[PDB]
Amino acid sequence: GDTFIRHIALLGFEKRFVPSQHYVYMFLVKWQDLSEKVVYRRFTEIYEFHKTLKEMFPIEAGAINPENRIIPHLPAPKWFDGQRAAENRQGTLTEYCSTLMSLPTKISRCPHLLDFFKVRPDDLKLPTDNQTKPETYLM
Repeated sequence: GDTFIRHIALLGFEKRFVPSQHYVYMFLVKWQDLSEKVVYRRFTEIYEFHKTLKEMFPIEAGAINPENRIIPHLPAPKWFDGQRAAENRQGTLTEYCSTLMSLPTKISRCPHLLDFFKVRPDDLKLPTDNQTKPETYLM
């Protein structure tokens, strides 16, 4: 078509400390030119992106007729301890991203989605403090 994403894989997550302590999920994004780029997104940013996508495509969100829903589900930020919930979260984000790429191309190649997964300055140059590195969890 143009510029678009061919594949989105979840590689794991990182525990960040700067500027504050939080988790980011690590995605490998394959583009139409076959480049593979790493980007990092917190769960709340993914969830907000999800809500924006549902608002754009109310038919596929099931907002008119719920049996017509094809946008994958994403459980709210429930901050839930134990790694059953953690195995559910990496698993549900993995499933979410794979299912996005099977949607009809009006959604899977929509510019809003492409823009969400484009590299940010801090995807290229991670924030550091001399007095503080992130813990990486590839799994």
